[PDB]
Amino acid sequence: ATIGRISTGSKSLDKLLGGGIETQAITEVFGEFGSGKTQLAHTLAVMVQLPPEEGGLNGSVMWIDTENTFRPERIREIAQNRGLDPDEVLKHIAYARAFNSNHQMLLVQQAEDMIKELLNTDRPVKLLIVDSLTSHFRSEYIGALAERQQKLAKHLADLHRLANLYDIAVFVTNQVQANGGHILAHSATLRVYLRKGKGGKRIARLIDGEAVFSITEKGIED
Ligand SMILES: Oc1cc2ccccc2cc1O
Repeated sequence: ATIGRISTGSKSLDKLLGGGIETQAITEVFGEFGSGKTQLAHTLAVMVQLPPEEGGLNGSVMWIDTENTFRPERIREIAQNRGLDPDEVLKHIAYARAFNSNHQMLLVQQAEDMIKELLNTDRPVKLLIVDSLTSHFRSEYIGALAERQQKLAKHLADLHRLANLYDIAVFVTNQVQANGGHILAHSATLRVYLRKGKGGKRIARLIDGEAVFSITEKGIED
């Protein structure tokens, strides 16, 4: 398949990304608590449902939530301010809460079944969100870094396999602050560092210029 791109909602961030986040790729956004990673996830879950002329892929979404941070009412707001019907947008987001890191890993295998079911339809899965990818692994494997890295490596390999095999954009969030961070090392296809700037602006930079955007009723925008 050709590489599809999903607009983030911000022209600035899209330019930094070469058009948007890519299918057949894992995009990892990392930054401190409150930097806007989950807002970007919510915005992408709407944008992907637009037609390509508007920066989407007419796609369905699957969302694995590890921190109870998915907000359907926020999806509704972004959808209504992106000219989409909010009910239709929510009907095309499959949502699961991961109870722990092992359940999170099983959910990726379960996601493959729905991906296959929708593959030949007019609304194939085009976006798989894992928010937060690392939170359960970090809490469960305190003092056991080597084992944590083994499990994360398999989890990321599973996500890679889905991105490439089914032409999906995988978007994962990772909280990194004071003294923290192996990030995801070199595993993601693309690492985006997100941070707060003056006056509530958000700033993004590729790791391995800078885009600037705001959180608004449209999700994010310039
Ligand atoms: O109904 C489902 C929703 C999911 C969401 C995320 C990952 C896997 C899922 C599997 C489902 O059957």
